[PDB]
Amino acid sequence: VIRSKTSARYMELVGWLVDKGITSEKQWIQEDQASYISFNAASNSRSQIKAALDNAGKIMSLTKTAPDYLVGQQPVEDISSNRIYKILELNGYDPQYAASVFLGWATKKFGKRNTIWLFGPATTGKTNIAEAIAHTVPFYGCVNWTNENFPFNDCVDKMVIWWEEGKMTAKVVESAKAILGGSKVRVDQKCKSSAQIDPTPVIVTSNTNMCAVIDGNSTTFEHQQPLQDRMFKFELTRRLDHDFGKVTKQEVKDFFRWAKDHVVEVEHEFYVKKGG
Amino acid sequence: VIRSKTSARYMELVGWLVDKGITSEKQWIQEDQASYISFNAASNSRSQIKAALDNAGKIMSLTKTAPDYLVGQQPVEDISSNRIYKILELNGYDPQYAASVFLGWATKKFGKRNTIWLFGPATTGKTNIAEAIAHTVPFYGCVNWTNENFPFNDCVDKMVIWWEEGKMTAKVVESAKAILGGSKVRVDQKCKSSAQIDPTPVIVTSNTNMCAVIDGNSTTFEHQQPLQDRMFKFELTRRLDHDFGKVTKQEVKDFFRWAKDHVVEVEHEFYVKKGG
Amino acid sequence: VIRSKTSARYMELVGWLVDKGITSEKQWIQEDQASYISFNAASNSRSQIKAALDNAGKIMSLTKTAPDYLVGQQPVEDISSNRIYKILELNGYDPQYAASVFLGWATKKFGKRNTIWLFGPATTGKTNIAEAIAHTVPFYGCVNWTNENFPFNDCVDKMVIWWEEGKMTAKVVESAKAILGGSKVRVDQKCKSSAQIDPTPVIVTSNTNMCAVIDGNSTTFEHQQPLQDRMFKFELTRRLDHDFGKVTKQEVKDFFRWAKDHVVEVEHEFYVKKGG
Amino acid sequence: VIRSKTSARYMELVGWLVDKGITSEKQWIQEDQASYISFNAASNSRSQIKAALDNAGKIMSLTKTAPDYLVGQQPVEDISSNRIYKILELNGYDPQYAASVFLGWATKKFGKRNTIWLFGPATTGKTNIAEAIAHTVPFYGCVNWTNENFPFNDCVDKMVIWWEEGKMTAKVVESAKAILGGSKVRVDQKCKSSAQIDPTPVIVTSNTNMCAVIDGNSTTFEHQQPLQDRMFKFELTRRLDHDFGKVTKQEVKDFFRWAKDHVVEVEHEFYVKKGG
Amino acid sequence: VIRSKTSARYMELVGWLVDKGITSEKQWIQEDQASYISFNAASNSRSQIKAALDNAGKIMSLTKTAPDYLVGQQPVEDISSNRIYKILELNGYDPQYAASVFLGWATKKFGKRNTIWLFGPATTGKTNIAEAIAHTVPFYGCVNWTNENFPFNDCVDKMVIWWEEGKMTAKVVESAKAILGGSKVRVDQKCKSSAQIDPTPVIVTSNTNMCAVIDGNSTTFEHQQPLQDRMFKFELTRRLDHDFGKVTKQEVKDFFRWAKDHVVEVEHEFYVKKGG
Amino acid sequence: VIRSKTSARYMELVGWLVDKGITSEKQWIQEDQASYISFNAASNSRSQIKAALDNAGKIMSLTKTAPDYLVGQQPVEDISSNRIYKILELNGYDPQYAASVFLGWATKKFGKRNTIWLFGPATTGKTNIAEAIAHTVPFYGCVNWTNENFPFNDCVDKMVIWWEEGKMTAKVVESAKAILGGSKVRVDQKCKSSAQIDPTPVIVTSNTNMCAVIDGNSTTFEHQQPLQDRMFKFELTRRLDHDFGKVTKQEVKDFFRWAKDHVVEVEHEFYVKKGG
DNA sequence: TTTTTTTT
Repeated sequence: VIRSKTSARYMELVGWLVDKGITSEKQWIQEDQASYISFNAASNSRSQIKAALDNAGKIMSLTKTAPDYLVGQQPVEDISSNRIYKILELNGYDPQYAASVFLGWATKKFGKRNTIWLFGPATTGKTNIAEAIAHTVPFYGCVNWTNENFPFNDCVDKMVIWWEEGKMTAKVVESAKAILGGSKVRVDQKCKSSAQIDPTPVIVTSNTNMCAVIDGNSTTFEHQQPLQDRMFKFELTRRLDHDFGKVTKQEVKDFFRWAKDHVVEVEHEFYVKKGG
Repeated sequence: VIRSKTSARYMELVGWLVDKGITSEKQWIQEDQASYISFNAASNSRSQIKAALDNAGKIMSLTKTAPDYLVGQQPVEDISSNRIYKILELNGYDPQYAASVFLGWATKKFGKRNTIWLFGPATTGKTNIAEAIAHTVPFYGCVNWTNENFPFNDCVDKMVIWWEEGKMTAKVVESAKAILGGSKVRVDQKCKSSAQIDPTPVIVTSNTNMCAVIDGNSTTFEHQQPLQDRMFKFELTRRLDHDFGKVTKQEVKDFFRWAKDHVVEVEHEFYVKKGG
Repeated sequence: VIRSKTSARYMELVGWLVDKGITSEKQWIQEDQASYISFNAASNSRSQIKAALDNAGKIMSLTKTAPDYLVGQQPVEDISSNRIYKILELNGYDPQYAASVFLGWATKKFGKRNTIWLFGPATTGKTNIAEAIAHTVPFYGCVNWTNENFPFNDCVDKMVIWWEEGKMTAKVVESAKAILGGSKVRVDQKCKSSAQIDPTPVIVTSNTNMCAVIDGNSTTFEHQQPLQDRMFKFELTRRLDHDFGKVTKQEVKDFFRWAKDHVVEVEHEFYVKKGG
Repeated sequence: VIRSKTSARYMELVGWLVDKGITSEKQWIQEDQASYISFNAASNSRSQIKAALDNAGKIMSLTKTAPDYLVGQQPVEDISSNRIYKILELNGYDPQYAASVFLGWATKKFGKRNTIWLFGPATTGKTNIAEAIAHTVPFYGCVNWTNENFPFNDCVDKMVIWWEEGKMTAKVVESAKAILGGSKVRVDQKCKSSAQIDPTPVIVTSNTNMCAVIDGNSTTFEHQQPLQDRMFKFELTRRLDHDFGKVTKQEVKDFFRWAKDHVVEVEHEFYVKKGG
Repeated sequence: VIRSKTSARYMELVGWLVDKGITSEKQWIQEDQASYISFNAASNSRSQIKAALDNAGKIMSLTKTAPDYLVGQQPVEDISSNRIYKILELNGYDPQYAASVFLGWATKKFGKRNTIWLFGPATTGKTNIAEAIAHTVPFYGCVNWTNENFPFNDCVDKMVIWWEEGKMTAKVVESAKAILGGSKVRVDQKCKSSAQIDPTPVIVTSNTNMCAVIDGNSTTFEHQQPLQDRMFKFELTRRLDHDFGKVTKQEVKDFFRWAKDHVVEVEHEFYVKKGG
Repeated sequence: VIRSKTSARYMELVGWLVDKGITSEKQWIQEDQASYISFNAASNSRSQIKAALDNAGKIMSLTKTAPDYLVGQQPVEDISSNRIYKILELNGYDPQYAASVFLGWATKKFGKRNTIWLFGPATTGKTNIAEAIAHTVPFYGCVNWTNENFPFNDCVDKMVIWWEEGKMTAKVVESAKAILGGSKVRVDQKCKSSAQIDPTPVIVTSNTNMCAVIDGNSTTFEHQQPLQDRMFKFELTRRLDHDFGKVTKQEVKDFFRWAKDHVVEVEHEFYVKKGG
């Protein structure tokens, strides 16, 4: 367009911002507080940095998918060096079956039933694994319960989505059913801000059974069949011992590589048994 | 008049975006992220791109009709190759009658009876058709229930409208009744804004009874006669097998071509039977 | 006043917009596609365009009124060949009496008793007639029900206001009574703003009995006599089928001229008699 | 201090607009639409006209009040010329006592007891008198019940305030009690906007019973004693003649002159006696 | 730091503001409308005046405390010259004891017990004394029910804050409890704002019963024990007289000077006896 | 990176602001209003100071932690000067055990159980200890129970969080559970603003029971294992002396130094025993 | 050649 001096400066800034992959303020701060202060002083407003971060995020989300961030360069081929393996084996779940299920969920094998739901207390190997998976992926969104006008504000073009425990009201049942269906749909934000959402893997980190439509005090089961047909079931109950947690990304990468190296065709089974 | 460099660059950008048919954000990104970064480095503000997108959308909405870029140019001459045709055959609906109904709905043959209802659960053959309809239209409006102010925050003169079910208050019911009548009504956007909504075809993907008005604990349906008189229906409850899925745009193009080719007289039948 | 260079250009632009008849964006785009190009070559801000539109609308509303152009010179040349006359004779009301009542409503001979009321079944098709009447008038407003903050946003210093269907709460009922009660008064328009209101005709499109003040769940009757003491009682019963509404801008002016050519004395009768 | 050209032109325009004492815009339009269009074309600072109107209103509200502007030019001495005496004669109220009470309320004789309570719908003609007095005073305010955050947004540093009919809630009882006391109280608007309101005369234009403490669902009368002791009473019910009303400023000036010519000492009396 | 023309200009403006104690708009208007108009015509963007007013307010709040605005320059040493003295002695309380209690409360001697329970309706004259105290010092706070959720919008960076009568529901009960405890806390303002409230002198006035914890629909006394533990008791009941009110600031200044002159060691007594 | 005069000035200002650590703007004002006015004169906008405070807070929250502002320099070896020692001696809590527990909680050692729960009435003196702890830490946040839409407004990017007394409503129970888990969660702010919160310790300062989930009208005792095992138990009910509060930071520093001098092995234990 | 803010 202009390719003058300011254009070249902004181009080199975008290059130095996207060469390593930084979309948060703290990341760029820890990378180079010096350049951060220099850019903050060499600008009257704070909209240019926000636009650059948004462009970098859109580029890293459209060009790079999700399984590319789960590739393994060197497997470990061990069963005792991974805590998640022992966690899934203590509940009777098959390792190869769970690996194939995770591979099909991450790479979107089915599409319609792309929803992972858990049952049991969150302090028995749930919140720690969720935090580890959210830290392993550079982009992650969560559906909180604090915002009442729009609970889907922190999930705008993300690689993975998290759904905490909570009996959703009837005003968001259709929205949740359309989000879990897996389709790039257009949703607003608050005021003059509409954006599209691409099919992305979701994980329901709930504690109880949210399939029943529970609105305050009304317990209806009119949408139980579509909810059961659009989601899976991964119920497990086991007292996970303390002095653990905080799963590193190395074990996650190793398990993802083991799942990618062993592809097993899994049929449409809702009630996943505890065999293996 | 002045025809400075800014107006020339704006005209060049308009020509470049209309030469391929890109009036969004992610499409232009995937097309030429390099050119997008160059344009963002050129202009220092963020209102120029907004005005460009606004006038481009206005031109695309106030020029040619939707079927002009939705109809096909090659028939299929088959009934088992397309997934939508197989679904319509298994549902009992006549292919020629459904094609004539779709042709009359797209070209606004009736005007007042511009409603496509989907009675029954959505996970019974409706998901694939809904996905194909949503992916066929480039720019369409949606009515989400997450907005607690205006249900049409993304319907600023679009091609087709997507509708969802749920708890319907009096305001949204009156808005739907005014929209179904086909009238460009000037209504406020959200806050300190207003727009003139143009009569556009709508598609409802309900699950239960959409004619009933349910609000918390109040169930009213006294005005069901005008609602059922100013709307159509398409009840279907056939199971949709897995494996195959995700209908693209070629099937919709072939269906529109077959509808435009074979001309079938459209009747005023509200309660459509399951024969043909 | 200062007499500069931009003032003459702004005056010429205002005169060109007034002579061409451009008050919003729909006609602004439908007139010529080079208007946006000329604007971009001249300046680069939508605030100037919005101010031009605002002052042009203010000039058109202050200099001339609605009956100044609603009654043309070309008559109808046929009393029977008229859709409005046809539906009026089908409803059973008096033609000359209704014409004189409409004439008194247009000139506001009563002040506090000048409000059009439409009551009856929805099978006749009053929505299409209301849409046609609203489209034949360039300056018109409607009561918005989606937001309870500022329900009177499009009817700011307009010529004719339109109402929706159903009931409303007391907070908006009082404002409606103050507006249609024949009293030039100012009220909050937008965010931290105010706008005056002149006794202008209001058309209620409520097909049900709006005299029952229902505040969402409690049905009251203390605001029924003063509500009915501000407009004439109207009640029509007729069942139609198809082919109704969507009239041109010439038949309305022909009917207006035919009604003006026949002046009938009207007293202060509440319910309009169906004799004649 | 600065003494420039733009400041001199702004001061000249301010003096020209305050020379006649007009704070509206329609008067200036009807006077010289040409000069109005010239000033609109010469005003492109989107802040100069706002500051001009702000300082003009501040000068109009800081110099003289409103009742002093309602002084009579010549005494008429005729009970048939003033149309406001017929209502008092029909209702049996004392004309001289009511005139003295109104004169004491306008000149702030009692100080705290400076509020008149009304009782009557549109049939009594109180709304017409209120509209006439509001049109007589060049600047007034009205309480709107449509606002939810701040209902007194259109009543900040005014001359005379009107109270619309409506059951007060718990969120406005304290505000009304603080306003009735008369004090320069600082209150916020809607978002990042605060102002200090001066003790200003208010008057209630309620149609039904308002003194009864009806807060949502709580009906009490314990808080009625302060409202009865902080204001007088003026309840009357009498139907109008044959579309009688339309009072200008000459009648108000004549009434004020007649009240000033014959001043009657009025003590702290709540229930006004009848006789005249 | 460059010492330019605008620098010296706004420095002289801030000096003139802090020399006379002007922090609002009407004060500066009455001080010098000429300079106000000159400054409004000099700069177009209205922000330099608000910044100067905020700086002057912060300077007056940081340099000058609350007791510095209460002590006078000439004592009177008389009991038959102050109206508040007669008001407090009509019940039977001791003047010197109440003066010493007020002096200890204004100096924040206790800290935790910084609230005095004042029982009595509007007939006791609490509103007049509250208005006199609020007008004596240019910085005051009023806990009125005008605001929605956060009524402490005009209490931040102030001195004396007077409460109002109102059944506080489950909204700001915990905030008030933390405020009366004598501890600064960073709390949010109205919306999209936050500020650190410091232990400021507060006086709670209850016309009816406010000590009971009325949370929505539950009337419990769980939070009442610390309430009565961190506050005293001062009940007064006396009917006011006619032609009395509007206490000047000089009376309160002389009262505070006499209180600072003669001091009395105040211990800890809840049920204050009516003697002395 | 350009490195100009304004950039160097902003860099030196940031250096002079973060050389000692400044939180809000009132601290910098009271420190050097001279240089504050100099900086206000060097510029014109009011965003440079905001950006300076923002980056200073970001640096203080990212680089520095919490124990860095909690460690002391030399123990004082006293048993009567400290108040927490007397509190734990009168209640029966173990000195070294509680010291090691607090040291492990402040230095983030447990991870999953990095919280502290308090129980008992507020009349014993917990408010003074909470104020002292909040003053010992520079950056801290509190749960504002006023705004029901988002009570965690001031709890974004803080070293420690405080939880006031209030019922655990189901709309915030899930957010509180996610906060207790300890994960950098991305949540919205107030309007069109989102931020990522890092695992920060929280301290409950309630006086009622937090086991049974009470939502004002409903009560549930089902989901309680995670929220009951993700915290400890430190209750106290012994009342201290009268007017005994306002603790400085020297006592806290001495206690932290004494705890660091003698470290006791901390183990996972909910119901703490009394043995010291 | 110089700039603007939203809900029960």
